[PDB]
Amino acid sequence: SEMTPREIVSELDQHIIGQADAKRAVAIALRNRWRRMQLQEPLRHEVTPKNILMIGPTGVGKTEIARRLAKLANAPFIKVEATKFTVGKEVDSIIRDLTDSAMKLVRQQEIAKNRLIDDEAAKLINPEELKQKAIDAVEQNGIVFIDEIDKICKKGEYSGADVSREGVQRDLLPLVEGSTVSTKHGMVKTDHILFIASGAFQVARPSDLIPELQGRLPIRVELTALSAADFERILTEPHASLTEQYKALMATEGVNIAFTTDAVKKIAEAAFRVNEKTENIGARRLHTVMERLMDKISFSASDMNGQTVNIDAAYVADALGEVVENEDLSRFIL
Amino acid sequence: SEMTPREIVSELDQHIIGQADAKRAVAIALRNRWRRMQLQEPLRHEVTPKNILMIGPTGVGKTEIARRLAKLANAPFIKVEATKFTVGKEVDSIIRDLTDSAMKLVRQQEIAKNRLIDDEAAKLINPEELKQKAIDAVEQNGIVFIDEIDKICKKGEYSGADVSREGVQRDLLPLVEGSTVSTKHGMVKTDHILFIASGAFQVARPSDLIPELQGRLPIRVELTALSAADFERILTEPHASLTEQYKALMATEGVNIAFTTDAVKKIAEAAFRVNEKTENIGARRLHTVMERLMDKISFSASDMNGQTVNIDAAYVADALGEVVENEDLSRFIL
Amino acid sequence: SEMTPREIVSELDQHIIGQADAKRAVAIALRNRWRRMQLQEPLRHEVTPKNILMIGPTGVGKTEIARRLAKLANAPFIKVEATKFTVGKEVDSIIRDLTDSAMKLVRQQEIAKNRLIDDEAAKLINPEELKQKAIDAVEQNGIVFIDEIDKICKKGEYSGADVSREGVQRDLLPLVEGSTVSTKHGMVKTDHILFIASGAFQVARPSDLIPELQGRLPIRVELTALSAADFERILTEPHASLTEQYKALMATEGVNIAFTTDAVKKIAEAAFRVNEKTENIGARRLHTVMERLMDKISFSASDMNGQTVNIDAAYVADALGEVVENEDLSRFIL
Amino acid sequence: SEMTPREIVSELDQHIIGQADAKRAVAIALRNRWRRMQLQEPLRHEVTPKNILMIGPTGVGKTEIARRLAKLANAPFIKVEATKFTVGKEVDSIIRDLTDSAMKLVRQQEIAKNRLIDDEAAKLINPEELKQKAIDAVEQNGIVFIDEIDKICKKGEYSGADVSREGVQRDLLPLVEGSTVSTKHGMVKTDHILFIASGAFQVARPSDLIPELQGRLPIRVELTALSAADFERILTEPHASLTEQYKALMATEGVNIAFTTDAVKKIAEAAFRVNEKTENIGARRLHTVMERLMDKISFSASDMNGQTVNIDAAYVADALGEVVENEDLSRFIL
Amino acid sequence: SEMTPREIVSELDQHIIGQADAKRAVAIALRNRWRRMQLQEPLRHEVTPKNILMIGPTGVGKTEIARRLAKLANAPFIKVEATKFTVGKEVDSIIRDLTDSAMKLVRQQEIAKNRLIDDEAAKLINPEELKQKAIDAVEQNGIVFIDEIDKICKKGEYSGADVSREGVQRDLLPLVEGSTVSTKHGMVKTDHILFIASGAFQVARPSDLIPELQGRLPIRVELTALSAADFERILTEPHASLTEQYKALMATEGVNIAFTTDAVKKIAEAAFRVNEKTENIGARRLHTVMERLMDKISFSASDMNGQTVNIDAAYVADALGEVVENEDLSRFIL
Amino acid sequence: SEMTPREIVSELDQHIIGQADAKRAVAIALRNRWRRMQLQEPLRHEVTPKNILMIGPTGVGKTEIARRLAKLANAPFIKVEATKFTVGKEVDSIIRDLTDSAMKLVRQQEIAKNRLIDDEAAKLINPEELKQKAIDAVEQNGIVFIDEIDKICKKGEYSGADVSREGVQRDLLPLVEGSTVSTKHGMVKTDHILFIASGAFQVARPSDLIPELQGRLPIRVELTALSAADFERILTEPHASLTEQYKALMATEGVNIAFTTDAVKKIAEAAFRVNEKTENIGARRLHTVMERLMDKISFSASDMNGQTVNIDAAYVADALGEVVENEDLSRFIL
Ligand SMILES: Nc1ncnc2c1ncn2[C@@H]1O[C@H](COP(=O)(O)OP(=O)(O)O)[C@@H](O)[C@H]1O
Repeated sequence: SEMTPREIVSELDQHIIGQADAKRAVAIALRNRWRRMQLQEPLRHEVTPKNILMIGPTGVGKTEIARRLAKLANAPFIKVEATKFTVGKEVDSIIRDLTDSAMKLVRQQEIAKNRLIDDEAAKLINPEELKQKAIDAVEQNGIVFIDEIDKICKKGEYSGADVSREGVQRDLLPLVEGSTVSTKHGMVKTDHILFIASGAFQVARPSDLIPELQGRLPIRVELTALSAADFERILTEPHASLTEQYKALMATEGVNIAFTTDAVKKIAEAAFRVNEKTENIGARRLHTVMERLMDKISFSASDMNGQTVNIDAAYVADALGEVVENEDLSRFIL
Repeated sequence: SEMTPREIVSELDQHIIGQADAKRAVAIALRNRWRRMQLQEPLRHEVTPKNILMIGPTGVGKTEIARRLAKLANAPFIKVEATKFTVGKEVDSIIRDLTDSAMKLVRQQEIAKNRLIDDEAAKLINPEELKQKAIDAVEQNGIVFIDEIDKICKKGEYSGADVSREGVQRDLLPLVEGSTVSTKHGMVKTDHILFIASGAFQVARPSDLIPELQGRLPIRVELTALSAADFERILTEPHASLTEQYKALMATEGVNIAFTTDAVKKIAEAAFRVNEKTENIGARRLHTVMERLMDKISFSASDMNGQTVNIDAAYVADALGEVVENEDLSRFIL
Repeated sequence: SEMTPREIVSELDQHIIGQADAKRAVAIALRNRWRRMQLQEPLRHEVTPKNILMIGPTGVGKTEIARRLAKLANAPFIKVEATKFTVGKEVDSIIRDLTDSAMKLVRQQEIAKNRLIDDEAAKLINPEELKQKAIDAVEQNGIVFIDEIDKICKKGEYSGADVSREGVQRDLLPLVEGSTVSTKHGMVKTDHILFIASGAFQVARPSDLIPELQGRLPIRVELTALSAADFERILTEPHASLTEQYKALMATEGVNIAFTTDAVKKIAEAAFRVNEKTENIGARRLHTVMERLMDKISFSASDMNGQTVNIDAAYVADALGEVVENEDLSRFIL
Repeated sequence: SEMTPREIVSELDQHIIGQADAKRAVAIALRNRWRRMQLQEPLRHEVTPKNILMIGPTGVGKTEIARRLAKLANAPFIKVEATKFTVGKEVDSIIRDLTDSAMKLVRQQEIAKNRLIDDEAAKLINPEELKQKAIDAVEQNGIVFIDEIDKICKKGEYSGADVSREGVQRDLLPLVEGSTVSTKHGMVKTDHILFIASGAFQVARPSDLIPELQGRLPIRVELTALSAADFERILTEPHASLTEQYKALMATEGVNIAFTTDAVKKIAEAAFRVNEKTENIGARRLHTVMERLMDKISFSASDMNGQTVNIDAAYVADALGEVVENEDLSRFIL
Repeated sequence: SEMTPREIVSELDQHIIGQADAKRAVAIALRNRWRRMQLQEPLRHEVTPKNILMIGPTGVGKTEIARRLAKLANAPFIKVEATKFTVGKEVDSIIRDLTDSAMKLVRQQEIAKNRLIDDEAAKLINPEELKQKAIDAVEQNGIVFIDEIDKICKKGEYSGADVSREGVQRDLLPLVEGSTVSTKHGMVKTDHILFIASGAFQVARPSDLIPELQGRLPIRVELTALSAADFERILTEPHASLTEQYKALMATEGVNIAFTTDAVKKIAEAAFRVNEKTENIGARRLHTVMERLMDKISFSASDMNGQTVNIDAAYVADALGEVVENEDLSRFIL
Repeated sequence: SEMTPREIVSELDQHIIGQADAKRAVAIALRNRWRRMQLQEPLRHEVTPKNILMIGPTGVGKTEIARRLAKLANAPFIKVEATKFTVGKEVDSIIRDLTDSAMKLVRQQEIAKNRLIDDEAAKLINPEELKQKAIDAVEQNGIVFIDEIDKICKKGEYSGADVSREGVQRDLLPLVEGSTVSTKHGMVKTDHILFIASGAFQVARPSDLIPELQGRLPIRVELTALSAADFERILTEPHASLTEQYKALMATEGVNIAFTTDAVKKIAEAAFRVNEKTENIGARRLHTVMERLMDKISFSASDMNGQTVNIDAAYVADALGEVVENEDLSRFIL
């Protein structure tokens, strides 16, 4: 898009708390596409996407940053899990699924951008028109998110699976290097598709990836663990935060809810407490804690039409009970 | 549907004895769909289904609650066994089978809702009409029941199958996270499909599921073991209970049967006795015990037209004989 | 059909010697279909087939009872071996093959039930007419015989194959529980298909089957070993018995044969003697013994037109020679 | 055919030396088809083919007897190796290949039996005409030869392959028991297809085959080893014997050859000598010995037009040299 | 093409630094095609391509020389990883993918070489016209690059994979020897396709390849390791070098950058330093170092419109910081 | 063809040096086809091809003799590697690929044998015309070369692969025995296809092949190792020898080269020296040595237009340097 790096980050800031480095890395990556378009031949086709490799713990915004990025750029997105390819599925599926994603994007945008009348829905839908467009979207703005790419790295005492793993990287090369893949909508060039690979790299390191693949993931960026304070912001700041979602849902029932300031600190404190006591699943822990919290009101909201319900610290401690501190309970409920 | 949580539970109560927590959890889940529909963009598409994970022993109503739920909501249902995916079958089959289920639902409802005349059965059946409808049903009201999801959790001394198991969870992610799957009726978005996963979690715990999947199963609910008293109610209270079924079947033969109060306690006592002496298969034990009980009358009902047969405690003890107390017999017969 | 349990058993008696319990179990099962049809909604669709599990030694009439049952009911039958499913074949094949079987049944019955003229064979054969009929036959009267279902039960020191075995039961569930399967003739509901599972259960017990599958095989019935006296009756009583078959075959050659009373006792005595001395293969042993007996006359019948040949005890002892008592010979010849 | 057992054996005698028992067994089997056709319903469809199991060493005429049998009966034949089925191929292929074989038989017989003119080759070739005919041939006269069926028998220390082997027998059951298989020419009933199974049964015995399969191979017959005297007859008596073939081939070159009486004894003596000194491959040994013998004359026959060449004992000893007695040479050359 | 060896090398020199031997080997190979075309039958079809085997370390120009070669010759190129073939993929895919590559080359060249007007894009696009052309391109000028062919060589303690590896070479033979492969565009002869195989041959040697394959890789050539001085030239001399690319990208932002002489020595010194301290990935190391260097300016270039930025030694040392010397950092960042 | 054995060998002599026995064996084999055609029914179809098994070291002319044979007979050829079949590929592929080969042969011969005019290329190309012809070529003159057939023989300590190997022979039987295979051009009878199997038989012997397959490879012939003197002749005598090829290639550049008598002895001496010092790859060694020799002149020929270059002993010793005697070098370069 015509958006500048800072404008892209400003947009990302409204959905993702923190992770400024990753926000900048993807902003740059998206801006480069615009820059390349301002170039002239023969340097235009020589310049390829600077794929990004995100390094960070689980549930801190890696995928979300990528999803959001694709959203604000109005581009075809696709998430895939690396280990998925170690019969089975062929990597080309990635580009295939991605072209489908591009179809919806093109369809809903075409038919909508041109308005009993159902029998006259065509008059714009040219079988070749849409196919070339979907292809065009994928070839020029396609974004592929490759999760757990650190799990296809040679682990310890190599050989056995470390032969199958590297085979996955190997099979990914044609895609990140620039290949032509066949899809039900025609051929697709992967040359300018932006690739975002992710991994925790707890044991494995990026230098463990086969060399041909390291060179195709030039941009290395780290995402940080989230703090209780971060959970606090996430709960209320991002567009469509959990508190805003629940507030809107109860409203359809005639119930007006409100979270006091400390009730939010309490919720975030609960999530962070379970992650550090058991397994840290990051921001995701916020989902179960909120559901546990909104359990009761969610079920009986229909019987409280016209009421305002204040969810304060007391309400939160009541709803959570002994769950947070008792692993026997938390490992089931949260 | 327009049904409120309490109305949904009231309906569930007429088919399932007990399990109030699970009945509430699914009621909420179904009501949320209605609520989301009352929202406005851009918060409407941001709100996703709060998938449910049922935790409980075998044969206590987990699936039945899900089946019934789909029934009362007039929605496409599909049951699948997790371990089924560890060539083989691809998870997308789930969404494929589910779209077929949606086809029948749409067909039988369309042709019926619009009435020699066989050659004029069309005049409503538009190849595109039904396909978009079936797709619409699945995308907006689809319900998937994933049984034994605790068997695809990393067991002990991980690795070997614990690599294949988690691969299943991994492959399930795109579905529970929101993917587009191709089906003979067109593309299908799984974004708003309600997922109900089930497991006994005797050894494994929900916290053992990969994190990306925990976050997509926010609602955790427990189902309880059933008591002899519960078996008692099940035998006669639910719509189409076993006693009501047998009574109606014998009636077609001209035989009027009746179960005395204690005969029912005796039947339920027998089932509960075998489950606690051998393997507890819950309510299912009621099927074999009833068949053993109705064996004789079922075969000769044709020769008793016009008779009323009272099945009392004595009749039950006679029909069961030594089966209940002799494992050598019970493990074959019941 | 409109046939009563006793009428069904009377018919079965003319093909199968003994096994009264199994004859009654299948009679009941077939009668239930008629009964369910006399019911009214919504109890009509709630009542499902009471599948049968036959427990008994090999070659005593399990399959034959099922084959015959399908015959007298004019219904689509299909036999399948359980272990067959442990790439490979998918259980849906069962329903697919079963629908084909239903096609022949419908075709031969339609074209025949409506009578140079070859070019006018149509005028009734409507591509949609037959397909809906075949589907209808399978959905309403389909019968599936699942042999060796005890071989897919967890054996000893479980795990290894006991994981693959139970997977088979698991994959069978959708069929016995009620699923929709796609076939070249359209979709097929397995909801009202009657399932008859068989097994010797020498080591494994029915209680070893996964619980979901036990509940779907409510009727447990035992078949007994056959005696020399039973072999005696089988040789001459059932319609199309072996003696009647051979008598009719030789007659086409102009040869009239007759078995004296003791010649039959001798034949049955021979079969029973080999089964108890080596491996008991039940009634099947009667096939080889009869062939050994009719060997000579069968070859030269063409040269004996106009003759009556009396097969007496002496003839039988001559034809059999030392085979019965010498395992070295019997294990090759019989 | 209308041929009697003795007429069938007389025909077989002109192609196969010895093996009177096997010749009689297949004659009977083929005659039974005719007999069954003389029967009336409902005994007609009840009578099934008496499949044959041939027991004997390699290269003594088992397959040849079956090939010839199919020839003289003008029926679709197909040879298959059992172990072939232990992805891979599905047994149904057998019936598929067999239907193709039936196509050629029907085509060449139809177009031929009805006579620039190439553009008028049709006027008889009705796409449905031939397909129903080919189907008819296979269903009524099809013959399947199953070689090495003793290799799919449970060997020693069962389990491992003895599980896969018996699976083959299991998968063969539907075919020998009577199934319907789909083929590019339509559905095919295997009910009346005659099956001839073969095996050396050196270690395994027929009683080792699963019981369901023993019963479907009622006729057991043994083929004997061949003697030097048998090799002697084979070399010159059967239609298209090796000597007759070579005599006709050299004649096209203008060379008249003749084998003296003792030259033939010498050739047969050589073959029998190598089989008993190394590995006995039966009659097949006659192929290599004849080729070694005719090597020289075969190459230079073109330069001997007009000559009569007498192949006598001296010629044979010359051509064979030291090959027969030197295993180092015989294992390469013969 | 009509280009002479020296003209081809002169062209290669503008993209690849060093590697004169490999540049000559491919120049010769490409010139031979022209020479063969000047020959007359029957010597014309007897002369086959002198395939090349490149021996050298990773990231020194093996693939690039091949890519460039295909470019300057306007020929269909395809890169493939040998181990990729050890279900899976069939080598024929190589020729299939290669024919697709040839399609784009032909299309873009045809429609372009012949010029509202969109509905009149045809008038040249003959379905058969393009297919025969694409086929023609592949058959006459096709170039296949087979990477890591030394990994399919029998390693140590042969057998296990050394059986699968050599199978790959075996399956490659038909292609390098001259085969006909089927593709969606028709049949394709691989007879005159130039094959370039590559490998590091650190342990394995060319003499380890199966003999049939050695003979089809007649030209053996070595590529050398690159020096810091080479990295220096690569950074600025080749067309579309990294410095030229970055200069052009920033220019679209209104930023004029310039690298001082020593800044370039510093960049090349950094890359060479990391390769010799950790893992030598050759020229590829230049990608990560440049990205690390241009990180800051790349993100904020939009805010520096109108500025000239001099990237000198100081700027480079600043941007790199401690990364180069700290393996803990370099293995993540570079 | 009408060619006599001696005429066929005379033709083979102009392409293959030595191997008189193998040349005679294939000449005979090809002549037999002609002879069989001179026969009358019913002996005509009884006579089958005398398949050949070639026994000899690698690179001595086995394949070449077969290729050439197919050439001079204008017949469809196909080379296949036995171990290729141990999912994977099915032997029928052999007959399929062979029918394609037959298509080209028929096409290029038909369209050529019958002559702006491009739009009038048809008027002879009848879709059925060519298909029946290609089929006819394969059925009557098809030649299949089966390399490494000694690698599918039971090795040592049989079982493991010796079960898979023999399975290959087993699957080959239907082809060599006479089967019907389906191909995109119609059905194909393999009855008269000539099969040439090859192997080094260093450890395994022909007597190790399963008996059914020995009998179908009646003609056993040995090929000898080649001497330095043989290499000498090969370099210059065969049509399209290496020296003749290089002479013609340089001529297109304006360069006239000539090899002195001793220069040729020197080249052949070099090849033979490397084969006996390292691994003997036979005549193939001549390819690398010639390329090493012609390296320099081949690259600069363009700059020597008008020159005569005499390649004498001195030139050869110069070009080869230390390669021949230094295994470290020879195993890379030659
Ligand atoms: N609470 C209950 N109320 C009514 N019926 C029940 C209940 N629990 C079990 N059943 C009966 O027992 C069977 C149990 O299967 P299901 O409900 O799927 O549970 P589970 O998944 O634990 O086996 C069903 O056929 C149902 O009719």
